[PDB]
Amino acid sequence: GGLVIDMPALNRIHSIDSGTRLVDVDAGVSLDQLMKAALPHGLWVPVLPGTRQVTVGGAIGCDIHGKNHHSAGSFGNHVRSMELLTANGEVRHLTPAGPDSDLFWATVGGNGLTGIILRATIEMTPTETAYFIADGDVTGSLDETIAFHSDGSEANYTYSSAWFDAISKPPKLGRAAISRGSLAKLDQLPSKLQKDPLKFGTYRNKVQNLTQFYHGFLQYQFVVPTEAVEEFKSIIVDIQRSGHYSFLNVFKLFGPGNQAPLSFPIPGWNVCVDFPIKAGLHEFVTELDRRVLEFGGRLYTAKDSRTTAETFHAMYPRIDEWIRIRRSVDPDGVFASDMARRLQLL
Repeated sequence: GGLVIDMPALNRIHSIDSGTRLVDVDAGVSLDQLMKAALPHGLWVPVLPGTRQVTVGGAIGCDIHGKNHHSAGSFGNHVRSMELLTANGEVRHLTPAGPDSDLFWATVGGNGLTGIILRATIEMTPTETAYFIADGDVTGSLDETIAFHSDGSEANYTYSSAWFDAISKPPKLGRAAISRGSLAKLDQLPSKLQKDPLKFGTYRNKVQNLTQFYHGFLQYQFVVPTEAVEEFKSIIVDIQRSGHYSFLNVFKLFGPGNQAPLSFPIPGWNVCVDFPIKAGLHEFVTELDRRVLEFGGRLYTAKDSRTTAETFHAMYPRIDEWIRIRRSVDPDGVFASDMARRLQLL
């Protein structure tokens, strides 16, 4: 396995300044660790994780996104600088708009194939409390769910997501339980909670914390461009027809994207389904991949893919630009993984 080092002590938080919302941090720092440390400073990690073990270096590498993408974008959006260890042993200082910005944005896209992220400066989101104030809504059909996200009311909530019915036959199909909200201001909390503001179906202005608001299978996530709404509906309908019933289904409308060539999010309709591993599933997924790509969509790529190199290269129009950068920074493919070879990133 060649070079294998484990550095659990590379998790130092160097500085937290609430006046700049800036945090100077080791790449080994977990986002969970970061928020516990940044909370008393009135700072909030700009894109929430999905694991208490995911690191800053990993969050930049995967360019993670959450329920607030339409307002905050992706995690790469908030990186002000980082130190990259490259194949030649050099430690590069990368900024999103200075020279080396090409390497910067190739780093945000890539999963460490551009080198090892060692340290980073991240701009935090200022907050008065650790609570959300939210509105709950329910729709009766897929068409209603679409219309609900098309009134331009997304500008009134920094966070937004929906759970839709993917099992029911139309017109029930696509009916959703929608949850939208924002960070609570101090004056919006009940007095019971104002003492320690930064402590770790249908409704209006409900105050809830992080674990109340944000809360054998095949994870499948895709995004279809906003204008292709009829094509998006078609995919949802055909999924329901296929017989592959998913219980947990997340719906979301992405905002604009990064300058990162391999950044997943594009503006449009984001759907996360958990397919029970039935017979003929892999055939349907293949038949689901071509449909998504056909309309100009994109798939999410984890280790659980099950995604060909042709599909991957087709998803990302700037992939050749990225590959050129990877080669210039790692010609012998020292950081190259098995995943990189299969997707043909060398």
